Amino acid sequence: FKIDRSVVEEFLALDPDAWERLNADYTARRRIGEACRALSRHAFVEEDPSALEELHDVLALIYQQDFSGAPVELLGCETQPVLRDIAAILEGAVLAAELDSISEEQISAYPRSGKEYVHWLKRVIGEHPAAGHPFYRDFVPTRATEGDFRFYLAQETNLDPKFDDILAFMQIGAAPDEKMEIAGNYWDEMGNGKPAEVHTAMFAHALDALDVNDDYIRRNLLPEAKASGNLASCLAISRRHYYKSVGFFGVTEYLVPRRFKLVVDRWADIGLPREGIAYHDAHISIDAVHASGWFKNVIAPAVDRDPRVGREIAVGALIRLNSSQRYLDSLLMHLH
Amino acid sequence: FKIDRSVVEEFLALDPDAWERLNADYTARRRIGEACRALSRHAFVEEDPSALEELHDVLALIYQQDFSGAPVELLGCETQPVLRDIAAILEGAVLAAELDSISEEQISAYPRSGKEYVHWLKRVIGEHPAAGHPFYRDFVPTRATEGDFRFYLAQETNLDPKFDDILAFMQIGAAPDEKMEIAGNYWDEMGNGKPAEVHTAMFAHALDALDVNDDYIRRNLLPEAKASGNLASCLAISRRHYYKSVGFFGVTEYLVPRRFKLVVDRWADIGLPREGIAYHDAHISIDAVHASGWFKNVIAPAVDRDPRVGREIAVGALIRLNSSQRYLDSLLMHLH
Ligand SMILES: [Fe+3]
Ligand SMILES: [Fe+3]
Ligand SMILES: [Fe+3]
Ligand SMILES: [Fe+3]
Repeated sequence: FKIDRSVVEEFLALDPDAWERLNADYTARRRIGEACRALSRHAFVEEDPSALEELHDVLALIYQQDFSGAPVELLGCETQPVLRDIAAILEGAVLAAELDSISEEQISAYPRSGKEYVHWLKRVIGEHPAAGHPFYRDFVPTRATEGDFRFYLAQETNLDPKFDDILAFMQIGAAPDEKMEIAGNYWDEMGNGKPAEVHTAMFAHALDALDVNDDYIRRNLLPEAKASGNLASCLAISRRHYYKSVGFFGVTEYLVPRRFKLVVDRWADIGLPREGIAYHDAHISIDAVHASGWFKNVIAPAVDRDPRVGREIAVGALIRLNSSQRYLDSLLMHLH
Repeated sequence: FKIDRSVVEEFLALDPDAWERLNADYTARRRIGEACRALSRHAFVEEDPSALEELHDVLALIYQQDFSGAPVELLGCETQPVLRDIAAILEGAVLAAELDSISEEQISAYPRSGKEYVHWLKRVIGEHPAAGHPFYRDFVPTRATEGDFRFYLAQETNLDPKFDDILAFMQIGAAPDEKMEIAGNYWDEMGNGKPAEVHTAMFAHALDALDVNDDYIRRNLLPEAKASGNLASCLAISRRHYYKSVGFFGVTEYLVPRRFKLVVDRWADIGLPREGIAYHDAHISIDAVHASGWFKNVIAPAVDRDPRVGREIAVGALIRLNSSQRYLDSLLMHLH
């Protein structure tokens, strides 16, 4: 038995009683799981490109269930026993591959107090090539066209359109000072109560301005863009990945202002309609404040409360930097 | 093989490799699951009281993992394949028992438009005895002492201390108008950014004023109080339970002001320190506004977008009313 996206699409078409029958059959469930381990070996041991993309298509389908409002026809379907087993196996493989690129020395050299840890992490981030990647630093200001921006935006639907729920997942069970800061960030994502300022709505207008429609996305989303979006989902939805998540989305806010300023300046230079980039324009100043509060009010208190979590936050940071590097190199490659 | 709380506590003590070994063994996992079906039969077919309380002790332990910040020693432990199978089986049994008390006529008679649906639901709520239960209506104003309030508050640690995360889970994937209202409710739960006004912090002070400490809670929490708290967890954490959740927490906000006004007035009459009930005092006016916005901005738009969800919201409402009735009758019974 083999597992792929269409197989999981078929599961998701089952009726509630068919789901109850599948859930009761630990023989069909063992087979599903062994099929997942086989797909994982192909993707990461053999590094078969089509298997890796199939694995991320499967994860993306599952996370779509975790993050999306359920449709009426599905409300009775108990999908957790099977879909969580699939996710745990493929996730476990995605994350072991990320950690194979991370050395013990990178994540153990840190000062064991909050304010000091922040200086260290910013230096560590600044040393990584993704922090000044040529896609933003060289390609965008000198070459990017409408069609380049359209292709680029298609890749970015993996992350920005779900920041609000990533934050809502992350703050579950968080210590009070960390929860307060994440809460305020979430409330900003929701326009501080004003629908016209909701960040995902403003991001949808950028997609509108360039016709980044659902066919274009599905046809053009790169495998590294899928992995990026799946990594963010994976880390946000498990409580045990919280500290990795703190590092991952901490790096995310920190890099936005430099990246978006290069994007908006070129967008104007090539005459594109400026209300199209209200999202990126706004985030230049918003995420300067988000990044500052994230370091000072999430990362520093976590390290001060238990310095052992500094290692988890560093891992999460490096997972974001490495995956962003692979995604940006792949993007720049396709754009040349 | 039998399953109970201590068995699941032992799972949660396993190291990451022991978890990986358990997850790979679909024979041990089939046994765990059959042990869950057996516990479920005892709890709900035989209605053995100790089995029902054991089932809710197991669920409460699992939800504690879902809602609580993970400890450092546990960050590497892949608990989802087993704990989600346990939860799906015991949850499925808890919810079938709730639905056995709900007739098709109760949840199908509703008008298929939003504003009309709200009037109907309020009438349906007002017809249920939990909406004017003698614990609040008769016992509290005439008899409640310090020790009664202490016992009562111990039961209420099942729900109020996690409203913020219940709301954060619920709004995942919600349609925009519904998400905005849930978001604003969450931001109120977080003191609108002011730590002294965070609702769970103010609720902790009420517990402090009466010495509702962790031993007292563990020794005194009633089985119906556990079921109440597990029902709220169950509905909030699955996307497919969203509309039931909307009905369940809609009833919750709606009933708070009448209930809390009876509590605070007696609290003052018996001379208890009034800063102890800052939480309940505040919520008399806050949840009047929360309930109004929940009907107008969550329930009415959901029904107008797809009237089929009116049946789910009604189920969730009746699940809250029925479970509250059983919990309040059990409480009043123990207090006499
Ligand atoms: Fe944003
Ligand atoms: Fe931000
Ligand atoms: Fe509240
Ligand atoms: Fe409220």
